[PDB]
Amino acid sequence: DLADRFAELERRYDARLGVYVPATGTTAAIEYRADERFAFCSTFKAPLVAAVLHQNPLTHLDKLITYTSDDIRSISPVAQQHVQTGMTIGQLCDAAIRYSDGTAANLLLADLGGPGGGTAAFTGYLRSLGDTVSRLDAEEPELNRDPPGDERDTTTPHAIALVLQQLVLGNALPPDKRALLTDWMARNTTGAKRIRAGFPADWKVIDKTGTGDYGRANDIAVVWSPTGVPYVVAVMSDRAGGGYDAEPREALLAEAATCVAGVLA
Ligand SMILES: CO/N=C(\C(=O)N[C@@H]1C(=O)N2C(C(=O)O)=C(CSc3nc(=O)c(=O)[nH]n3C)CS[C@H]12)c1csc(N)n1
Repeated sequence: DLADRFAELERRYDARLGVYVPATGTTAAIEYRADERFAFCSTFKAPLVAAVLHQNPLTHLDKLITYTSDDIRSISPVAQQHVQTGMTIGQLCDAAIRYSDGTAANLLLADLGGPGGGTAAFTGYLRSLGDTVSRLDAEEPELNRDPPGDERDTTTPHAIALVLQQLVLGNALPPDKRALLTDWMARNTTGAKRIRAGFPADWKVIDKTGTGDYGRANDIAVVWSPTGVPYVVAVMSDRAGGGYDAEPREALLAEAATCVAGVLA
């Protein structure tokens, strides 16, 4: 009945819903439109932070990066206060994940591929995880403005949920580096009304949101249950048929998260 419930969500919210839950030894593969392309939006900041962690030692997180206020071309709540202080790489990893700081990710792309090779290097790191489907072609602010049907700056629920299963549950990131990535998204202050809102209180949730034009609202997440069985949940949606200013529906992802909680009892 999962398909009949997920299509009702699309009928009631006027949007396209895509979900993917990787199979386990116990659970099966919960998939709805999981192989169609949705915009990354801010969801790419979580594997971009891990890209900085893999390519650099822990001593690199304390490197002072000096940016200007003219480098602030995107919604960047944390980089707005440290215009003259600069910020260490570990602090921009905190901003790009916990607060989805746009300027953080932009200079995070610079530290990875240089002034003009950041998006290609972030895409190459996803290839190193086995993800040959996702692609990042624009930086902030343009990666959230691509027209519907455009393949640029897109991933799939299947692709990004597989990637996060290697980031949080896999052995792509070493223990100590994995511990700070798991701590960063578990401190996130952007996804309270999304996947968290769909799973009960004694279920542990760690997530990274994404929101953009054409009613885009995403939230990639790994959920933990009271017994401890881990699950990766990827809820991506958009409301293309409403214009660039179509309002995203945060209750949509919560409802989809309630449905995947009902099959994970
Ligand atoms: C050019 O960039 N345009 C953006 C944009 O910066 N997108 C990013 C993205 O995915 N972001 C996220 C997030 O973490 O998910 C969000 C959504 S989370 C959120 N935080 C708050 O503090 C709050 O009061 N309300 N909400 C909803 C902010 S924008 C950034 C945008 C956002 S909505 C829209 N029409 N455009």
